[PDB]
Amino acid sequence: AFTVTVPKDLYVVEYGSNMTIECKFPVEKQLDLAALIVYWEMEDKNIIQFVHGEEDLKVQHSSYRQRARLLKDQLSLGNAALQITDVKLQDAGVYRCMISYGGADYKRITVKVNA
Amino acid sequence: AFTVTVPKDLYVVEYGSNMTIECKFPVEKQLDLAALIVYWEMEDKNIIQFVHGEEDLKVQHSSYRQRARLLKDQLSLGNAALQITDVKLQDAGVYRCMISYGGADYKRITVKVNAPY
Ligand SMILES: N#Cc1cncc(COc2cc(OCc3cccc(-c4ccc5c(c4)OCCO5)c3C(F)F)ccc2CNCCO)c1
Repeated sequence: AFTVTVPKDLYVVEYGSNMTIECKFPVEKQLDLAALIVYWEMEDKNIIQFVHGEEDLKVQHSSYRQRARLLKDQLSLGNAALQITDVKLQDAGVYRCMISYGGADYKRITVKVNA
Repeated sequence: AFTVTVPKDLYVVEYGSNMTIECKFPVEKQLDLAALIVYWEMEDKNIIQFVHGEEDLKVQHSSYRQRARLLKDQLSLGNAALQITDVKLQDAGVYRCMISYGGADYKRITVKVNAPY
């Protein structure tokens, strides 16, 4: 059965720091981009939309522009790593990570910032 | 590009009636049930989780037990029709439908419940 896995449900982090929220999905041998969809939202704000290898900066929410990046390096290891840099207080909430890979699941991640 | 469609984004529904909120997705004349996933939530509550031509009931939230039905009849027309029956004020809110069908999208639908005296 297809199932998205989350190592850490809560992220405690600082203002101005860099965090990498992670989501594991089952990669068999070699990653078929033609089946892979990854989508991170937070409160219905589009943070990453990767569909079959294709992403568009224009569809990213204003809040998250130029700061927030899916790490492609990690995807062949079965890991949608969302990396935000220069973290702000307005970033903080329930992030949702949705993977499709011949089968679909999501998981929620809470993020608290300090200072 | 794969695109889930919503005929109406608001529904005004009577108390004690039945509502059928609809999400349209593109079918290229094919059933292909093993690639179709449909999921409705509302306020983090799982309402339907349809997969391999079968509604998975253990993951479904029991506040929606015996009252939420996905209309399977409608799916070959490219239409996840969620039918809730015996509509209450708690059923007002933002429903989210997630379709995966070689291509993935979601849409929100608002439901306002009215009870004339
Ligand atoms: N504000 C807002 C808002 C408004 N409109 C659309 C969107 C989201 O735009 C997109 C989202 C995309 O990928 C989402 C995605 C990716 C991977 C898996 C799933 C998925 C599906 C089923 C599931 C599941 C997960 O987990 C288990 C249950 O069954 C999903 C989702 F369907 F749930 C891909 C493309 C678009 C672009 N939009 C096309 C034009 O309209 C957001």
